[PDB]
Amino acid sequence: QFTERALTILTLAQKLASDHQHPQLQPIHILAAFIETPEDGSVPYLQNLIEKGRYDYDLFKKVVNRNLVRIPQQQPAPAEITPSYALGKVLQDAAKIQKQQKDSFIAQDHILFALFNDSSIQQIFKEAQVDIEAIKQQALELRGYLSKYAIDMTEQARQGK
Amino acid sequence: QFTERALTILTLAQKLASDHQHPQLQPIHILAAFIETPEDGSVPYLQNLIEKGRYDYDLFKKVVNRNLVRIPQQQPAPAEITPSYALGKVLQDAAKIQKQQKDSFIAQDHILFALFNDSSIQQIFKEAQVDIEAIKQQALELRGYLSKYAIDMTEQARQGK
Amino acid sequence: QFTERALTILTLAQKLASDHQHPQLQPIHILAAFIETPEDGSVPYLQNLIEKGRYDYDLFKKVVNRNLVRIPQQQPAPAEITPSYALGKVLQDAAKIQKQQKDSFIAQDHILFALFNDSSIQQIFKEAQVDIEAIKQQALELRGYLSKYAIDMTEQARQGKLDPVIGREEEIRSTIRVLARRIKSNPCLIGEPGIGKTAIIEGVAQRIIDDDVPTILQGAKLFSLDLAALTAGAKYKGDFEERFKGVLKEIEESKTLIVLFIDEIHMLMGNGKDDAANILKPALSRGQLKVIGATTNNEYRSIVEKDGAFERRFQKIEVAEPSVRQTVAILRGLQPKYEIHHGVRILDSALVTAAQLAKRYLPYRRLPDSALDLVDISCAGVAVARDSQNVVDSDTISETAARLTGIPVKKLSESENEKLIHMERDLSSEVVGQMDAIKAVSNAVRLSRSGLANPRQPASFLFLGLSGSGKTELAKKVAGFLFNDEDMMIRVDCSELSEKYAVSKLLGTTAGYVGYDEGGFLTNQLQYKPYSVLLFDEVEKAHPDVLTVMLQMLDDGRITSGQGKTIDCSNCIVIMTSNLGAEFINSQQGSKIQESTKNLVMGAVRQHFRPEFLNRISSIVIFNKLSRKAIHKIVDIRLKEIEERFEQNDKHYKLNLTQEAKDFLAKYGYSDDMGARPLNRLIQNEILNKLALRILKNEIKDKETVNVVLEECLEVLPNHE
Ligand SMILES: Nc1ncnc2c1ncn2[C@@H]1O[C@H](COP(=O)(O)OP(=O)(O)OP(O)(O)=S)[C@@H](O)[C@H]1O
Repeated sequence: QFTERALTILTLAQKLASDHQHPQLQPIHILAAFIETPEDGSVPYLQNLIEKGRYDYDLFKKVVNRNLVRIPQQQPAPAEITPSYALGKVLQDAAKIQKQQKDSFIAQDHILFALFNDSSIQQIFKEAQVDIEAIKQQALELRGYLSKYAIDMTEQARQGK
Repeated sequence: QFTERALTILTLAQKLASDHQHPQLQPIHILAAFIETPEDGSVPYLQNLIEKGRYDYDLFKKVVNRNLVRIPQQQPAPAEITPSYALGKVLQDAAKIQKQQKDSFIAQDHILFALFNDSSIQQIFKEAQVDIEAIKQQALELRGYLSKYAIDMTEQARQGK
Repeated sequence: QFTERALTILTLAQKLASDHQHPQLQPIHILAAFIETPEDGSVPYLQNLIEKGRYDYDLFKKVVNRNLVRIPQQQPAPAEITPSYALGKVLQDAAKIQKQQKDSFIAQDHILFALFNDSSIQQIFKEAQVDIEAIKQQALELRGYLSKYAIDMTEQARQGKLDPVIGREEEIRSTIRVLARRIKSNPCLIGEPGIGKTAIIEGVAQRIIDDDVPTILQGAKLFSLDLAALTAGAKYKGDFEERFKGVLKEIEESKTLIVLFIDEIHMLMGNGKDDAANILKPALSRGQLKVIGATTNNEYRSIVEKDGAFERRFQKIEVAEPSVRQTVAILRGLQPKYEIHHGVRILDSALVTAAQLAKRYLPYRRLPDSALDLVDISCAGVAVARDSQNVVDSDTISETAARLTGIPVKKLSESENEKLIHMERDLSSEVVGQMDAIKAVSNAVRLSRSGLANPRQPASFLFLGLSGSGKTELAKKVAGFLFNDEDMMIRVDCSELSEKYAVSKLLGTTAGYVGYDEGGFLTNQLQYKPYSVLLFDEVEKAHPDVLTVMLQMLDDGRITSGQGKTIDCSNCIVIMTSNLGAEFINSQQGSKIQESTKNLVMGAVRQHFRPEFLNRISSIVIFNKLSRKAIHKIVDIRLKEIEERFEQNDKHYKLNLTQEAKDFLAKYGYSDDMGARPLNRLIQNEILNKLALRILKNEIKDKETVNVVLEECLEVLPNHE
């Protein structure tokens, strides 16, 4: 199954479908799940594959928002019907990745990868997260962050203070 | 009657009617009052119910600014003039909300709901405030920390007691 | 590149082709390797990726046997011509699989996979899909297991991560004797932290690495168990058993002599027991499940008290610290590691002295580590300083230790000068006469500095004489010169006594009773400050129970505490005082200390002060009477210091005291029966009182004079403006 890091993202994605009162969860809600809040350790958004891949993650968030506002309905009672076949495929793909990696659980790293395989921006010069090969180049730096638990005294010193 | 926050906003709204030399205070000025300035601490604008809901705070602002331009600018004698019947209604509705919410002073938040209900930015490039579900959820999620753990002695002092 | 298992399967493919007289090697021959043996344990044949996956192993068995029969019999010379591109590709794909799987060696499963991925039944007689996912599932559930539970010390040792240890051969053999038991498979190392318990476990690993192990254990491997998988790896209530029980069962059989070990076995008692991993283990103790633990003696005590069960399985193995010489032997074994670690040379004498240094100055640390710290610290010291060298024995070590442990005593001076050559002068400059007290101070320190003073005893002197003669002042001035800081002195009012004093003195409160602040004044301060000057304010009036206790510091410097530990003083100078001699000082028979008279005093002191104390004390010191000649120096000394201590020089004096003022003091504040103390009364009663008034009246703007009246008076700068 999924571990807590992946479940957080997945939970957020479903929550976002309900935050937008939409009947189904779409790839866009997951991309929105990737970019929730400005918490650095979030590989899906800030200390990410995107910056390392030389992309602007806030610009990407603008892309995501531009797509979120295009959701055809926000009707209350119709909301929360399904996770969608579209994401059935993605989550199934995540399982395929687990097999490829011999991994007993799906991490945010895997769920990112799986969506990325099925993600898109309908843009030629996509401002999207860097394509899959780079995703692997940087995702593979993970497993095989401290700022969540500590203050970087050295950095504060670099900044005076 | 009004909270310090509501008073700040209404002071600003009335101020804006005189700053832009408008014939009357309108819902637009209150929206503009909420957009005091893009301060990081700007609860009704940068951290608001729309940005965390459906639409970009920067674009919302630009619409409001266009509306401030569209409302005619006049000489100091015709400038400002009145709070307007429009807001007599919005603010009284905000008062109704206070009763619904069991709160003795008018919250700027209640003004946001009453205000938003009257307004409607129906651009194809909609900036119309995300409707009530997103607005209310985000409103309910405002702060919700220190007061669960403390007595605000300084407000108490303002309220006597 | 390959595991032994992978090499076996490939090798069998090749040799089976030779045995079956077959030309070029085909996928068929690797499949032949897969079905080479009836053993079910052979994953390639019965407990298969096929059989437990999707298809009947017999389907595959017959594919291969049919094909082996089908391939015609060749001359033995070509029977195995080449792997060609066919097996080349399978082996290369097995390597691609390693890359995908992040596996450091080719597994027999990678060969099973790669072959299966390429292969297809060549004939209509049998059909089966290459069910890649089924074969991966079954491969993943087998063999790979300890990387999820415990750290493989033995292989890491094969990889050079082991630190070889020496001098513990019996202790290592003891673990072997216990591990060699048939029923009671569980040893535990018990001792002081820093004693070498982990080191012994690694010693066992060394024994394993060199294959110096009895058959029962000959194939053994060591794995570090606990805290991670046993605690961090837990979210659910059954997680104390999930993974844990799993690994216990995974290691019971076949996979060589797996021995797990616990470095921090203290946890395994359970917080209130409740089988927090702790009971399941011993519950299964009737067989296999060989584990060696490690705990300190007090942790042992605690896990015993908090459990009562693991102890029936675990053998208590006592670990003693090595002697200094033995410690040096390990230091020598470790020396090149340190030279390499830091890039510095180390002298054998560095090691020798480090060990004896530690025994002398590091009572709270065990020799193995203490000596090593002196070495590794010194080396690190140099490594940092290396921007400039090598480690030089006592030179580097004495300095290094003093910097961290305190005790500058061992550094030796850049010039001994004021540092105990001219010290008698310097002491006589601060205080007047009483040269023997001065000599005692210097000698105390000189013997300490030279490493000559009997190491078991702090310098200790009792100072007899009339109060006001400078007995406290001396002690304070000693601290002055000792630390270049007169406030570093420790001073206790030893006269504040009755029997109800435990904790106020070094004895401390006793654990088990209210209050856990113990001997703060002495015990805590002594623990913190390795040396000082300890002044006892009139031992003459101290209760004898305390004096008897103080004796223990006085000599045989060991010090106990109610905490259950000791302090053990060494380098603190102790100073005891008494005025008994005042009964003889007041004879006024010369400024010098008289023979017989001084003996009557010391005799009487023994009568009124346990001689047992005085039979250990370095010496009794007697003060000179402060004759006017002494006063003629003292007054200047005191007026100077007194002035210097007056805040800031916004005023102060020009001090035209001359002999006239000096004599007035020598004729008016000079009480023969109260030392120089009454001169200070005179000075404040006259000089400061008038001064304060002139200051108060704002009659002084800056500086001031002393003008003899015939008494003394001061001048007016502004006229009461
Ligand atoms: N007999 C020995 N052979 C080799 N190294 C040793 C030996 N004794 C001590 N050491 C050193 O001591 C250090 C580790 O000391 P250990 O005695 O295992 O620590 P420990 O005392 O096991 O830790 P505790 O008390 O169980 S937390 C290593 O850095 C070794 O170099």
